[PDB]
Amino acid sequence: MQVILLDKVANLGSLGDQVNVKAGYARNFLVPQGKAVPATKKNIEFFEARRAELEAKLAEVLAAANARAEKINAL
RNA sequence: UGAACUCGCUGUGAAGAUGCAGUGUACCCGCGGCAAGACGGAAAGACCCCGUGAACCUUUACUAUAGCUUGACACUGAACA
Ligand SMILES: [Mg+2]
Ligand SMILES: [Mg+2]
Ligand SMILES: [Mg+2]
Repeated sequence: MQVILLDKVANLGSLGDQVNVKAGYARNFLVPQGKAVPATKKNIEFFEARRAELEAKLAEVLAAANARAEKINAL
């Protein structure tokens, strides 16, 4: 079963990672206890949309934080 | 219970005759008795064989199968050596 991890999970991956796993592990533990979700394409697009929007916020925050770093040495 | 005007003998004859041939005997009709015969009555022989019949029963007959048992996969996962 392909699933996308929610919280970080030992031996698998961190939040957002995509991993294959045995159905029974996903069905009876990881999903009920809120640790992962199926790898539905809407979902993986959801997270690709997430990874990229998060990437933009990290690129632009770095564009804002650099700007203030040029201004610190400016004074 | 085919119809009877329904005797003996010896012989003949699907080969054990009231009914055929030959012959003997016998006037017509009951009643009480007897069971030698009518291969008497009753039951499409149960023995025996036959039918490429039936059934039930047995088994190391054949073919299947419930059940019991084997392993693979599924429900069925994690960590650690
Ligand atoms: Mg007669
Ligand atoms: Mg008789
Ligand atoms: Mg008969």
